[PDB]
Amino acid sequence: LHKEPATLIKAIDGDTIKLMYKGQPMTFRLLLVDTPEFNEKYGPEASAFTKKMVENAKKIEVEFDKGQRTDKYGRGLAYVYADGKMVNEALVRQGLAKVAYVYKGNNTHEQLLRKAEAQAKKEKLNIWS
Ligand SMILES: Cc1cn([C@H]2C[C@H](OP(=O)(O)O)[C@@H](COP(=O)(O)O)O2)c(=O)[nH]c1=O
Ligand SMILES: [Ca+2]
Repeated sequence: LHKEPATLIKAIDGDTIKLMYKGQPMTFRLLLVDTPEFNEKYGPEASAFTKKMVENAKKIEVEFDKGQRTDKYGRGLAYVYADGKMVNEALVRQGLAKVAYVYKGNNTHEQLLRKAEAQAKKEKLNIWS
């Protein structure tokens, strides 16, 4: 897989971000994770975590997987990086997202994220507390 450039348009919530990609505004949904909705427990914390991570970043990138690049809502499906750190993994490591929505053929980073989730669970962080 390979990283491509994007720029932040607006934080939305823990697992969706509005980015400009190839010059076009798009909502991206983070592959292989599920944050709580803003109205659920840890929802506000997830949103703030993602927001901080993408607003502080000098460089945003998106990485598509091998399979579908947009979902049925027209959201881009990618791993999103902030100054080289994957947001998807960072949410999971902090106990602010569960590994989820693992579809065959868009699951390149599945085991990386499951290792993060195991460590968040051992530490009893956030969702796992
Ligand atoms: C993460 C992801 C979500 N989706 C769809 C499945 C779910 O459909 P439903 O809307 O029918 O529940 C929805 C979950 O996204 P949200 O967690 O953003 O609601 O997005 C995909 O199709 N592919 C994906 O890779
Ligand atoms: Ca969600």
